[PDB]
Amino acid sequence: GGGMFGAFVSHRLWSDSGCTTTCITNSIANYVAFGEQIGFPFKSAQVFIAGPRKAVINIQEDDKVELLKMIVKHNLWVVAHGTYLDVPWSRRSAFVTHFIQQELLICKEVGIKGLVLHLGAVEPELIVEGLKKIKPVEGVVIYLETPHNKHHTYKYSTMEQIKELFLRIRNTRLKQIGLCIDTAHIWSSGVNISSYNDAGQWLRSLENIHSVIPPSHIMFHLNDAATECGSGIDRHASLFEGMIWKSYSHKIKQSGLYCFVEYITRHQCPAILERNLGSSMQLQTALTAEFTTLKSLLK
Amino acid sequence: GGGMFGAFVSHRLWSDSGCTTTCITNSIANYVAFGEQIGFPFKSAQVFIAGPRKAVINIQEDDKVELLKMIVKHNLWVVAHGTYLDVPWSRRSAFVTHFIQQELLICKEVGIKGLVLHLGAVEPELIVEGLKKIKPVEGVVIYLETPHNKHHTYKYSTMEQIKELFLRIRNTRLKQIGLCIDTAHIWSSGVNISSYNDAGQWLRSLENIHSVIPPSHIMFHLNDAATECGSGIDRHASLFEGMIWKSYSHKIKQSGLYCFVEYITRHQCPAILERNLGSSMQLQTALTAEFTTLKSLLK
DNA sequence: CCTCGTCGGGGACGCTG
DNA sequence: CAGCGTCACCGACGAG
Ligand SMILES: [Zn+2]
Ligand SMILES: [Zn+2]
Ligand SMILES: [Zn+2]
Ligand SMILES: [Zn+2]
Ligand SMILES: [Zn+2]
Ligand SMILES: [Zn+2]
Repeated sequence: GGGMFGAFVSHRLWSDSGCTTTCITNSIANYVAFGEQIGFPFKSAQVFIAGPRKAVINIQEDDKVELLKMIVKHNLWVVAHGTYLDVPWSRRSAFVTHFIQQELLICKEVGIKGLVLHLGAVEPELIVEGLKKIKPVEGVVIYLETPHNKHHTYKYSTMEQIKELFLRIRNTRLKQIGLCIDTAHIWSSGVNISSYNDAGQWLRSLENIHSVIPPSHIMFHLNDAATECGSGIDRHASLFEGMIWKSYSHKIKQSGLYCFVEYITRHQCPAILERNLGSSMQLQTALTAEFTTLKSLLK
Repeated sequence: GGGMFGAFVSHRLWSDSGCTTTCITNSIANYVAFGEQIGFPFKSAQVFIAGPRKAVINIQEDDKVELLKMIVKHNLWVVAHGTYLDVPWSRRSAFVTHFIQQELLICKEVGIKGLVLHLGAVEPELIVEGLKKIKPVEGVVIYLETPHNKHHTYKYSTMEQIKELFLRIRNTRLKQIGLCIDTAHIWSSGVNISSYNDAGQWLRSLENIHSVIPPSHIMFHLNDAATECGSGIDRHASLFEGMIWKSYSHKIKQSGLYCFVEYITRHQCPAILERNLGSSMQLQTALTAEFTTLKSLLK
């Protein structure tokens, strides 16, 4: 197999109005159907199992059982984005760490392959401190997502900072820790990835530290951005419709995105499209454009 | 007689170099002599009897006796500008109100006809509340000077606010309260008085509330301004040398200043020229220019 | 139970009448 | 003392 492409599945916008106990499983079912209809069978997906605005578990025991069968039936590589309250490097991180411990156990329970956590603009020593309090579970790897700020030293969007972080992780013998790369986050953090060569040099530098972070522990969030490079604002957009790759609307194979797609296919990485909008028709309209553009890129 | 013109007499820049014995009286003598020399006998004067940077009485009992004889000898109309600490409507409204009682009693002791107090950017009732705490002394009237601010609500530079303020004063029947109009203060407070008619309508509006504030209790600070209209900055300048009446350097009888002089001559008001320069040579140079300009205006 | 950014109001400051 | 300009800080507010 090559790359494993997919999108973020909102419970609201994908679950059938008449679900009762297995709502998350139903949202996946319609999501899988949508891909087969548009001619792009998905191999990956991202969902919420909690929050994301409150540290509360959303899934139900009925949904757990049927979700595992749904994932195995369609051979899906699924991660769960943690709630926005998941910051192990905080003051009262005793509740938070236990809450993440719960999410990790559920992911193993239902066949989800990881949990995405946001990185703070904090020194790497504090990050591993919070990570040290988390006892891991097998089969589930914590993915650390690239943050987005403006006037903070620690951005974790340059390779020098990513290496230094994961070097401390490897020196601490911390198991099952990965990296999630959000193109919009590193772009709103100062890293210009518009042209093929600029994304090339960045990805080449990522490959140069594979001993610290191997591509087996790397996933991608393929997002365009409706903001400026270095602004520090998270405003996702559909591919080639935001300020990163809008200029490459009719030369898509010269864009920094195609260089990312080449990396994803080369290292068989997961790629998630996190874009949310007001309506189901609006979302499936944008998703049809993006995934048909990927279909042409993989043709 | 007509108007009573004069200037502010610093008891340093006018007293004999290194004065010790009766300095305020000596400063007046040279000030009177300076007028006789330049051909402009002064009828008014303004001095400090305290501060203005510290709540301490500067005059001495020796100076008191000779100053009274000096004032009567030349028939001078003298006021004392209060220190910058004189705010009866403040937190320390117990100490300040007693300090003013001291200054007020000294003015009667030496023949000074009033004390100038600055108005705050405060509601008018706090002002009369503070003024009600002051037991008056006869023959001495408290003159309230117009302030200078940009963003505060209360400017006391438009006639609508002056009227309600002094209306509040008359309704409380507290005696011996006057008004001091600083052309530079009301100008840096938003009131353009550059042209003859603009000063005309403002002074005309002052005459319209003569039942509330009679011209017998009105004095003037004739200052140009080295700032912009409405800036909120107190920067005095010589007449026709600042940003108010510089445009009327060779058409002085078409300026708003001449309209003020007409008012002063009409109601026999005192007019004080407050100039802060560097040396005695700098000050007496600027004063000769202004007072000779007034000499031509009164010809 | 988290953080980003922005925006807009509050107080601190070393001036100057 | 009470003005101003300047500006950082705290506290709301939508984000994701
Ligand atoms: Zn995220
Ligand atoms: Zn993301
Ligand atoms: Zn994002
Ligand atoms: Zn004054
Ligand atoms: Zn004045
Ligand atoms: Zn002034």
